Amino acid sequence: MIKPKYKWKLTKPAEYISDELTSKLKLTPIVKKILESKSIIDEQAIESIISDTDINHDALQLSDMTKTIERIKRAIANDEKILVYGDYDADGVTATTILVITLQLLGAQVGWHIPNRFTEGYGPNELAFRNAHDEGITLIITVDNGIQGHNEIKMVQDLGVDVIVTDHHEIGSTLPEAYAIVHPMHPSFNYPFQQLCGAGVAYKLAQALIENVPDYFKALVAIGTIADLVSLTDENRSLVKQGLKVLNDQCPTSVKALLKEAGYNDNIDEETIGFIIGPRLNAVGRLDDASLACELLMTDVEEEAAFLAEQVEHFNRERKDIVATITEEAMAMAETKVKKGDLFLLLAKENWHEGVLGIVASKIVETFALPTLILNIDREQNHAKGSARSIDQVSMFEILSAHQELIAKFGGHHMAAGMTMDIENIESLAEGLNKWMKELSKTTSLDPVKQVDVLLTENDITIKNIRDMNRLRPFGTDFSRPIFEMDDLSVSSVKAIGQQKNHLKLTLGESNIAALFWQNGHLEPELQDEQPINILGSVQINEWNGNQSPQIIIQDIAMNEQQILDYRSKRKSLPFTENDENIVVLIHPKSDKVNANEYYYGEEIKQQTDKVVLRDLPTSMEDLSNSLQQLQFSQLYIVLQHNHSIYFDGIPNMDIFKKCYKALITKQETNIQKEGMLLCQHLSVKPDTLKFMLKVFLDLKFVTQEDGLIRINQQPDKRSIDSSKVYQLRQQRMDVEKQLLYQDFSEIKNWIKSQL
Ligand SMILES: [Mg+2]
Repeated sequence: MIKPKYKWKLTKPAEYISDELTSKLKLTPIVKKILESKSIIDEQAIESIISDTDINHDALQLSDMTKTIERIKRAIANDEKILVYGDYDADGVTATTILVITLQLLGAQVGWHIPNRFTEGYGPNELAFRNAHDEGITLIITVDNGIQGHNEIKMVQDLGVDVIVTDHHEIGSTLPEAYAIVHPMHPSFNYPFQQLCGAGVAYKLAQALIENVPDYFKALVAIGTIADLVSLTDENRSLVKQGLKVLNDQCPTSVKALLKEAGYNDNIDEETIGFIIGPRLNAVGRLDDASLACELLMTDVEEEAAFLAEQVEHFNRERKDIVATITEEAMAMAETKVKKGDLFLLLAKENWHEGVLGIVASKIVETFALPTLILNIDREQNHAKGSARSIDQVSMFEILSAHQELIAKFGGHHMAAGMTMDIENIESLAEGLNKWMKELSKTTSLDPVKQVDVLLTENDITIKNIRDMNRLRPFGTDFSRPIFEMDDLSVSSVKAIGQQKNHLKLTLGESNIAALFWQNGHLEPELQDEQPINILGSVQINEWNGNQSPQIIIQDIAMNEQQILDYRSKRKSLPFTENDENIVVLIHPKSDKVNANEYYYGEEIKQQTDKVVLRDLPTSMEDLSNSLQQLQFSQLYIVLQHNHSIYFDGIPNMDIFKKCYKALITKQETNIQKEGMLLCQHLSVKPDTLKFMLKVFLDLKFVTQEDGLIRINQQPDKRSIDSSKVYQLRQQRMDVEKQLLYQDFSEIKNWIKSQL
């Protein structure tokens, strides 16, 4: 049986869209299912998402905005020399182009410099700032950098060179000493949308310096806003619909040349900006510097754009190869560590190119679902510089700050970070992170999760229904791309495609829906036999010879078969060791939790629960329901260890309880050792059941006891009619014995198939 890699959380929309609006707004079932799983139901929201009125807030409401506008205007008037300081991100290259063109249109002596990731690193560098002063630069406008360059800015500011900081990266407790700081998230000011990218901040500064901005600027903001992965809500959303509009209607010279090098000519949307255009502009600044990418974006002559688009695409080539090699070596090292049981993948080797290390780390976290540090051992500089990527259950900042004594310089956040340390401290640091992770392994679950937006049926996979979903685009952060679940799907056709037969081609269901699972062509032999499979994935339209067809890109795959096995008398024959980790053991309080697998009923196990063993008899059917209603398994093992039974002993009727109280009221104080047998006689009950009755009377505090001597509390609180917690426990215990221990497995299966 194929095992799911993730653990699937399907959103069950509590609210649904009116069947009137569904019709008033021509909402096909797929767009309707997506909207509802984002809970966007009211007419405003739906219109907001489908509408195109642009989102535009006075850029004058930005931090130090007017203060800045005039500082730039004056420099152009006094023939001052300008320098735009930028970054090698696609946001920084797109932001530089916008500002340089804006200043060129204002007739300014503008020049630009992008720091080298290796020779200079990110942000202001003393040498460059001094060099600019030496070149007569009087004003430096930074883009996607500066908010954390206090020292460098002050030095040059004291040299007489004003610095205007424009950034969107998290601000610190201290703001650098500079003429002006334009930041959407600045303490002293409040701007409607605070999730703008560097290009977005530049667009607003431009819209303020020049009233009407060239349309190229909108496309450039779109490229950077989708690459910096900023929130795709409010403003960012409109600029992308506009910038995606521009790239199709009036495609720029610079960008055209690029996609001609990739060989891409189909309609352009956010994924093109994500997977195709974005990653090419970064390649240059990850191997060589990105001035080329800026020069490509700045050029509108087909001849040079084409010559320059060649030099970029060459770098995209090499990044694929350099990443491919580093990963081959690192995937080999990671397999050993995880096989030895590491929980933090700290991989450190030599000749590892640093410009691609963050990339290599993302492939490692996706393949292993573990937080990873990827380091290059530079023995020519006795430093280990590298990158880190995280999982949600772990903050990369915290765990490094707790181990910061072994680290020389480390900066980043919860999901990612950059570090420089000593080659001799790596082996010491790995154990520390592993210790921190193996302690969190208790308080926290580390198994990968996937959020499922919609449960789609074969009757929704229509070309019309799938393109109408191209109406909710653009998709991205804060408006994530939908993930669909499809169950009870037959594996009609199965094939292994690719030179190395690594991709899997499949036909699904009775309607034979084409599906592809990349890098999983090794599962063909298992899916050859006709078998029903549940699937998670995205829906798109593949077009061949003018014929459009629905296609599903699978992300995860599970076998629909749910197996329930009777070991109700074969406990010692379980096919696994109690300490197997992959197996979850559902137990009840009477036993002490010895292993982490042992989780009590009702308690929320969050470890992947593909193989679940019901070791102890549930205290209640609903407690099992709770511990079952959270179950995603392929094989359930029902052992149900119990030491005694109550099925035949029975619960005394309520007429007998009063006939016990009768004896108690007659003497007030009684000793059960001498009076119990006579007591049990007139009650026509047994010794064990008398304890139960006295134990409910003591629970209801109707009586008190001391060394066998039972005493009456006279008038007690009228808590209930013998409806005590102890009385209830018995009711539930007899309930579980009748349905689970002393019933037929067939009907037990027909109940476990009722819950889940
Ligand atoms: Mg940025």
